[PDB]
Amino acid sequence: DVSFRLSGADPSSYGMFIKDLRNALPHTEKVYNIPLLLPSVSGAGRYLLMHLFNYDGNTITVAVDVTNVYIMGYLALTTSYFFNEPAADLASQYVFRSARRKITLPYSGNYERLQIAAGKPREKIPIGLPALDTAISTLLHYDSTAAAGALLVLIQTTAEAARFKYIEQQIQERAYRDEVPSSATISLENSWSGLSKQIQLAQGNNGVFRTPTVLVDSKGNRVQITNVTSNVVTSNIQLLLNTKNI
Ligand SMILES: Nc1ccn([C@@H]2O[C@H](COP(=O)(O)OP(=O)(O)O)[C@@H](O)[C@H]2O)c(=O)n1
Ligand SMILES: *[C@@H]1O[C@H](CO)[C@@H](O)[C@H](O)[C@H]1NC(C)=O
Repeated sequence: DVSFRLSGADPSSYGMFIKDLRNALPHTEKVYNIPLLLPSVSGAGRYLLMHLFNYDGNTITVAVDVTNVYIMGYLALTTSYFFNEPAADLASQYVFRSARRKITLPYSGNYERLQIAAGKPREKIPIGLPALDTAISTLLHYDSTAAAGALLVLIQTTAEAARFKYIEQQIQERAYRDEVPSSATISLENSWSGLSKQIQLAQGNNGVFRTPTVLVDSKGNRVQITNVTSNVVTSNIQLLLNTKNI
């Protein structure tokens, strides 16, 4: 398991968390020096438990699918909650079985559905360490509309930061003041699958992508990534979704 406490948190302790989260995900190969997540993992070992504590010391445990860094659900006191999707229903066979009751949330976990439920796109939802503390707090008691927003924060500040050093840095810069994500951050989130695929297809193609990936950069300019020499590949991306899952 991995843990993160908001009480006393700073950029360093957050970076240690995100490093622990990355290191907890299994891999047997690197591709261009980036860990390649596994095609599949059977049974319970498929799910990492993240223990998150708000500033007051209250806690939820979040279940994460180690093949794709997808959050499946969470435990808050004696109630478990899972996304309304088959992968989460499967996860509920393995994690938090000791919950006194299990609630299926009224949406799946993908960004489009969560934004619909929350009533706003994630361009408009501030993220940061304060936002994470609020998210955890919200998730402690069921409210499905409030939870959608909370989960959009939680996904970005855990999984998406594990995937991209740039995103991890963006949260660090919001350690004490929330701010909506940069467009670059949004772009990288949306491109993770595509990037992961193209980096893998590059291996038998002399480091060249079969299909260019369009990102937004730090300055809000849209740019094409065509090969493994790009800083998105050498510096930024930390985890690859296996092509078998794409
Ligand atoms: N059950 C789920 C589903 C998605 N997600 C997250 O949402 C991201 C986007 O999934 P997607 O590409 O299907 O989202 P949409 O923009 O298509 O709605 C994933 O890469 C995960 O970071 C999650 O944490 N748990
Ligand atoms: C490869 O990417 C680098 C870095 O972005 C770029 O300057 C170069 O023009 C690209 N070359 C090819 C052959 O795709």
